[PDB]
Amino acid sequence: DYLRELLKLELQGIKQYREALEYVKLPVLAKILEDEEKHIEWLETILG
Amino acid sequence: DYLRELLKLELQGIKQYREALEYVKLPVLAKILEDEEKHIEWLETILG
Ligand SMILES: [Mn+2]
Ligand SMILES: [Mn+2]
Ligand SMILES: [Mn+2]
Ligand SMILES: [Mn+2]
Repeated sequence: DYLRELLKLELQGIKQYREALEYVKLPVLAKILEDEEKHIEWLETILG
Repeated sequence: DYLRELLKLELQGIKQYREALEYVKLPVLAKILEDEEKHIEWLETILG
């Protein structure tokens, strides 16, 4: 469940990054988003 | 302010990753943590 909580936070996090990127085209935000996508993939993997 | 809100989420998230690493020494969690610290420094930088 602790991993599920980290995942849930990561999922909430990306929605916020994506909303900013709807309005401002800042590459640093797309860069962070890219890492968050990987964070999410690793958590899903270790959760099975 | 939207950047301050992303920074807040990142700071709340880093605390959850740090607590799990107190207990389970999973390199994948430390890999995420190292990225999050960079996310935070990037937000601090662009906020000035
Ligand atoms: Mn909003
Ligand atoms: Mn993350
Ligand atoms: Mn706890
Ligand atoms: Mn992050």
